[PDB]
Amino acid sequence: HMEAVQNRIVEAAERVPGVRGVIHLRARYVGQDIWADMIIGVDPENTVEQAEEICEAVQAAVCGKIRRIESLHVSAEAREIGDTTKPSF
Amino acid sequence: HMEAVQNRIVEAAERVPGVRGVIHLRARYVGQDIWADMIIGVDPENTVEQAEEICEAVQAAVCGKIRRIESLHVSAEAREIGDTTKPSF
Ligand SMILES: [Zn+2]
Ligand SMILES: [Zn+2]
Repeated sequence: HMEAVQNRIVEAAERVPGVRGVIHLRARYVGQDIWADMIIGVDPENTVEQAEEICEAVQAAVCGKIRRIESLHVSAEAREIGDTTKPSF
Repeated sequence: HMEAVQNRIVEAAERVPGVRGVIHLRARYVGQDIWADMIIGVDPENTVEQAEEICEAVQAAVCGKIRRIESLHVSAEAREIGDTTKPSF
């Protein structure tokens, strides 16, 4: 159920290089399949293009490890090292 | 109601420099107040820090013109000029 699944999504995303934590995550079942949207933190100095490449890696990683996800939208926001101005999981 | 409001949110955001269209927008009433989350397109060559500054400008612009919004979360994804690989409003 959703709490365990969300934990596994977060652990998988945080293993991808360039990820500075997960800031936002929403997920729901549609039938037996999971639809999720997440926002990861990344280095503010990355270009937006580089951040997209990180989000694509997260998408492959998370989808690759969690069978039951049918759709996973990943995008990014700026996160400086150690900053406490944004939420995290 | 939500369709007119969403139109006005989109028009306001698209007047802010650095915005390459609105890609995603979700909004709901909580009581008489509006809570919204949006994703704007920006130049892939922007840094993530520059994209955040654009999102902050959108937030001031939209909130400044639409009284009834209590919370508006804005973040960004890469959008190349004329590209058709992402949705838009
Ligand atoms: Zn998107
Ligand atoms: Zn955020």
